[PDB]
Amino acid sequence: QRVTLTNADKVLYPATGTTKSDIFDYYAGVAEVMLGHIAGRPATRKRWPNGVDQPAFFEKQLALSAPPWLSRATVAHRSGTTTYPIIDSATGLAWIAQQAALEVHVPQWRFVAEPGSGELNPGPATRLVFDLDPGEGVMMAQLAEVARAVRDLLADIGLVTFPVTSGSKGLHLYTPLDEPVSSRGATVLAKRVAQRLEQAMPALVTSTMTKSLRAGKVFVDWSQNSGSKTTIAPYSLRGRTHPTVAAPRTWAELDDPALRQLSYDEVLTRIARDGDLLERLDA
Amino acid sequence: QRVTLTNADKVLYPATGTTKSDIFDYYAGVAEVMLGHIAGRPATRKRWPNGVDQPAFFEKQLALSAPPWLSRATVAHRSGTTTYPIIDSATGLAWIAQQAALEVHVPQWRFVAEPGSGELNPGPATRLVFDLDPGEGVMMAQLAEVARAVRDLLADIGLVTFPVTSGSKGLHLYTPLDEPVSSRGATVLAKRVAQRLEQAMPALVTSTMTKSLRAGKVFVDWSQNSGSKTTIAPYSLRGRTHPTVAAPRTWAELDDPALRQLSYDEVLTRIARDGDLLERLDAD
DNA sequence: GCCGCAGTAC
DNA sequence: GCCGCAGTAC
Repeated sequence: QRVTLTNADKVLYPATGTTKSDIFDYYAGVAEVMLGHIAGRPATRKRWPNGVDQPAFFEKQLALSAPPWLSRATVAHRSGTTTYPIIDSATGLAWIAQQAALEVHVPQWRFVAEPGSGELNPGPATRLVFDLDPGEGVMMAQLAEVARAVRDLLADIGLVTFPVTSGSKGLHLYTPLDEPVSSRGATVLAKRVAQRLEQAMPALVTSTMTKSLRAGKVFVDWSQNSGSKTTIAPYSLRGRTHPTVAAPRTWAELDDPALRQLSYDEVLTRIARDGDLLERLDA
Repeated sequence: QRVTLTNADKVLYPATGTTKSDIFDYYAGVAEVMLGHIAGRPATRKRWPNGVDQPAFFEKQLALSAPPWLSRATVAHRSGTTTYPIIDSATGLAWIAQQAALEVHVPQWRFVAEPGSGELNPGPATRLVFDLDPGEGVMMAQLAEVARAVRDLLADIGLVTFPVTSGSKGLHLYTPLDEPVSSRGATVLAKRVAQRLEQAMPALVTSTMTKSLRAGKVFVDWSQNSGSKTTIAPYSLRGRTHPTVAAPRTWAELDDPALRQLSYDEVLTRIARDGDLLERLDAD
């Protein structure tokens, strides 16, 4: 119900002196605007128990010693079943904080309660996600040009798109689906989009991961809309040198030549001032 | 040089009762027709020492115990360094046979001696491969039809194409590049073909891997043209229930609604009649 | 002290 | 008898 934060004031990002208490407050701070974008969704963690200079690990399976109040659901998986935790409460974030789970990864679908059994099973996709990964020697304007064009192609079928600077290198774009659709269809559509863009912008865009083909291109990754993939949640910290955030931005911001990744402190100032840019993303 | 056959007449394919001796003879049998298409290339092995009902493993790195007379070359693999065997003699396939390396996998480029060095490093692609992979529910007619469409596109840019039934489920197509192109360009080229094909045959053809999109469609895999990938060598045996083979075929055969995979004995007698159907492919 | 703690493709 | 025996992505 509450999480007892141990190892407080212990540094996680050595380069900025960011403490485990700093993390706790951050997630408490962005709890309001972050929750609606991850509730209902299985939450993949990446964990740096011993700081950002120390070995990390990905974790999907939830520990059987993990708190009993954490909402949970399982997914039949190739090799075995996986029981995921759903983070859906300021209390859930506090756990993320103490678990040292700097990053929170979710897919673009939620669980749905079954008719008779009421079982929590994987539901349709409620939003699309695109991952724009600037390759060898790609500058901000080209990356933004590409991002605007993706927005254009989605605008062309009456959809709206929201820019999220991942805190890493990639720009993530999300589009809410007012009528949800299977993961497969959502992947058909993100793929059509990618491909179409790659057609119209051969020298500036690739729709494929093939690394040899990336130099000088923005890889428009449409595949993470796969039912079985994951994307770093908005408002989530990263595990890098500095403590940067998958921070929601405005389209005007992208027109900035010197545009940069946003820090946790900056994100907070901007929430209190304006609120959730992604508010319309999960009504 | 020399290779002692071990545990001859021990079974590897239980379903057919195929022994190491058979495997030994088979590779001996296809030596002449197979070598040209793997010589110069790093050989990845999939080995089933305890036959085809028991765990296998992918092997790339060459054991220190391996015969000194075997050809070698090293590729830098970012995580570390691998030095593969190159198969280039009848006695090399004897060793393969002996290793129980049922399958041989090569990429579409050969090694080339560096000027001052003589150090064998990876050179450009000498042939394009398409891997036509049938998704759930895809029947014979469709695999064949899509192959014929690829051939068409390829002939539309001055290239010929040879069909090989993979020994499994897939159908592979090779194209000579009498003038070698970087793996980067071969991949670019392959991807364009596949995307053009998919654009024109959306209901029947996909160009991406995504499993959830694969069903009912032929995945024209254009991406085994990367230099860091591998495709089963032609004439190679299969780690399958029955000892099927990556067998070169004729376009006419691909008209047959009951086209199936061929087994090694069928391949053998087929060579005797025709010789190598892929001769055009690796004129060195 | 350890160790494991993901997925699923080619 | 047990073990390893692949590399590369998202």
